[PDB]
Amino acid sequence: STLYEKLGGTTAVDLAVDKFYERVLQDDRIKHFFADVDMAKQRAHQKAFLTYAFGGTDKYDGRYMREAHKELVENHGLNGEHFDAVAEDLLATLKEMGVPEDLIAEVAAVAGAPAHKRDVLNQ
Ligand code: HEM
Repeated sequence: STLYEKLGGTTAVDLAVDKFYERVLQDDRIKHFFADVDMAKQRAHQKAFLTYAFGGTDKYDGRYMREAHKELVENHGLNGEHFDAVAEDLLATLKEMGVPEDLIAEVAAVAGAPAHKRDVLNQ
């Protein structure tokens, strides 16, 4: 079974992403990164992306992480502390949802992988 399946499939990822962005938009460390972002589109992209990242689909139909975040890094100071806040807010959300700690560990490994971090941060 994939991580996506184990989490609860579409409805779990849908709820997690909704809740995650509710948390992010109240998080003073990072909320301003989203000030000019269409959140309906963002929510849809993230549901699709995490579905992919959790093994629910073979491909992500949207931008690569590096291009997606380039303008934040170059113009808005996006750094490692912001990255950790995002990972932390994602894990807090799953925890709140009652996700078992072994699956939170699996998500931690995806969100913290260098192939993710280096591209997001354009490092
Ligand atoms: C790392 C945990 C991480 C993931 C995963 C992620 C996902 C993601 C997606 C799927 C998009 C949309 C891509 C598309 O257009 O197809 C996207 C875009 C934005 N992100 Fe992100 N993102 C991750 C990391 C971070 C971090 C650390 C921040 C800032 C605190 C951040 C923020 C944003 C913003 C803002 C956008 C929209 C950019 C824009 O078009 O204005 N992400 N992210």
